[PDB]
Amino acid sequence: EADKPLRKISAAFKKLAIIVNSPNPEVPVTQFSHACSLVSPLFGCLGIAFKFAEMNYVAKVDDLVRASSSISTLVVMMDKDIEADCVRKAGSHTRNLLRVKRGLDMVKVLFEQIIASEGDNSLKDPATKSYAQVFAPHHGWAIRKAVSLGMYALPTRAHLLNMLKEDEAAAKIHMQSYVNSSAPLITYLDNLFLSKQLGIDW
Ligand SMILES: CCCCCCCCCCCCC/C=C/[C@@H](O)[C@H](COP(=O)(O)O)NC(=O)CCCCCCCCCCC
Ligand SMILES: CCCCCCCCCCCCC/C=C/[C@@H](O)[C@H](COP(=O)(O)O)NC(=O)CCCCCCCCCCC
Repeated sequence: EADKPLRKISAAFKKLAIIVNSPNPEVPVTQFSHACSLVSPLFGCLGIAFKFAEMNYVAKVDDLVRASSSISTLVVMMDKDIEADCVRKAGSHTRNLLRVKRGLDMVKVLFEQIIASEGDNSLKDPATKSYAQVFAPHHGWAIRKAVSLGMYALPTRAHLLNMLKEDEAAAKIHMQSYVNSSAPLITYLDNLFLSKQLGIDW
């Protein structure tokens, strides 16, 4: 109890889904960055092959955590970056947010594909399909090929759930929860970008 990462995730993101759906939504950077850090333990359930993905995501979340001590909300964070004209500058808060947002969407589609792929001990199909939908349009060739290689170093479905410390029943519940919770959040984040004419495809 409390060594169950899927449950720390579902709880944290259900709070954010309430904030985002309520009127006049103000998403705190502390609260947002914390929930994003709760995804990081999902790496280290994967092989050593995905340590390049783990470092990149964690580094970006660390930045958002570091930003959370000076910046009030996510909106304020983006506004400050527009005003400093560094939105697309490498390592900026807003740019990291966009990549992190894709990371959340990646987890979402993966959970969706995993739940569907029940009766198959291979994570090859869910992982491949989900990466193709979320990250393939944004990653260069070398990154995409390195990823397809790392797909062979993936654990089995049973072993993933074992390391996540859940049986099939509980896992499918807390995964479906995140999928439900993250959807309005991803939409909210997408809209922050679109409503400010920043785009989301860069
Ligand atoms: C269980 C199935 C796992 C499928 C494989 C997971 C897919 C993650 C592959 C991402 C490779 C990260 C290397 C790419 C780095 C950069 O090119 C970009 C842009 O960075 P910038 O130049 O702006 O500094 N980084 C990203 O797009 C961040 C993506 C990391 C988020 C990964 C989420 C993994 C989802 C959960 C996996 C436990
Ligand atoms: C070390 C790996 C050895 C395998 C080499 C054989 C693989 C066949 C490569 C087929 C050609 C790849 C198609 C080219 C895609 C281009 O769009 C990209 C540039 O766009 P972006 O990456 O941003 O999507 N091509 C590249 O970035 C380089 C293509 C790699 C070609 C083989 C690399 C081997 C280099 C050997 C150097 C001594």
